[PDB]
Amino acid sequence: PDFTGARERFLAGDVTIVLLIAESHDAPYRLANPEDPEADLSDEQLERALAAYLTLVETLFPELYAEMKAALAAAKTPEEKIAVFREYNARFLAEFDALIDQAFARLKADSLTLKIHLSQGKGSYEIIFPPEVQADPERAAAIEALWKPTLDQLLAVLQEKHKGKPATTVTYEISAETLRAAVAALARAAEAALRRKVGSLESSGLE
Amino acid sequence: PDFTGARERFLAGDVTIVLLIAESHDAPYRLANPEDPEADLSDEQLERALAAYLTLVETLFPELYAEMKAALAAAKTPEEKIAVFREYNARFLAEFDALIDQAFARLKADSLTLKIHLSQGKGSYEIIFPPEVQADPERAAAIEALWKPTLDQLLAVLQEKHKGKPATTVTYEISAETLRAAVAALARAAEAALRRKV
Repeated sequence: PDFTGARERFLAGDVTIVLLIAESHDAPYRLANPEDPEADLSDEQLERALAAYLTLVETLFPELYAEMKAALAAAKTPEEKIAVFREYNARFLAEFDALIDQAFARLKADSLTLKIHLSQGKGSYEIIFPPEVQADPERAAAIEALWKPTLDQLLAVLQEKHKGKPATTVTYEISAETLRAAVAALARAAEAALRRKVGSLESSGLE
Repeated sequence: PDFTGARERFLAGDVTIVLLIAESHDAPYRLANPEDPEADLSDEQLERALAAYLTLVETLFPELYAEMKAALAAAKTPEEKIAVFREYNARFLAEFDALIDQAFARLKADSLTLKIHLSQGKGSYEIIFPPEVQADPERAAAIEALWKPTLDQLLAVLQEKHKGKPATTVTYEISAETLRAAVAALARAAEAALRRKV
């Protein structure tokens, strides 16, 4: 997958860039209790969410991520490193509050539904617009154009994930709220993965 | 008023989230006799308090909030409704006590002052630091960075509230003391509203 220009696509309304990173990592984000991710995910799933989260924060907050990477190098105790991480995690969540609202204001559509269809051969995608965008085909075209490169990358990723499997239909309900909820979930899981690594004989990491 | 990760940010020190909820409901919280909130507010402000309070419990303790919503629904006599409320209210006040302790452990500043300045046009804010953190520009910048997003939303809310008004300056005294007292004020007012409603 390719992430050149992710932030600008995201700001312009390509909120779906987010999904790509998650799926390019097979991360969990739509949890039953996205307040105890530790309660439901194996070491592998937690690490996978951690991977997707770290890629995403590098992509949306490169200066912030750079800053945290610096402090993290400076720290020496694994305790100092987890505390550094938690400190910048809250920063990331705040900045994301700003970026989400900006993106959706540019979309001029409060919610969309994205359906990915996977079968034996090539899949398809279907963007379900609300009545305000049903009544405005110009925007509808703009949204479709904006998402198309990343949406195609996403279909490829999902199809390689379901090789030789029965016909599956994924529905993503895309709104400001849901994007915020997913990012909070990956963040919780990322910290959980980190705490597990530090308490162990894997107390070393650079992720 | 919608966040990502409000709990995590609050634990990291973003106590200003609390103020946000309050103002975005125009809830009353610095009361004269905060032992008889019924005595000092009409039905409408008490309702604003109950609204803002429930927002707070859902935002910082979503699991607590769900548990209590279920229990309160299951109760059928209004007396039992008040009782479910009092129980989960004491649980919430405890959980918040712990939340405040960690928040301020990350702040490392035993009290702060926040000034919101509103004018004909756009406002500003100024965080008055205590002297040890005034002498600590790294701590200062970090607190300001973490708080800034919430501060911007709050300024927006206040600016819409003081539209077309003469230059006004709001000051918030922010400490574990003051936060605990405000949320307790909300709890008693919320119960008063509930006692009315059921």
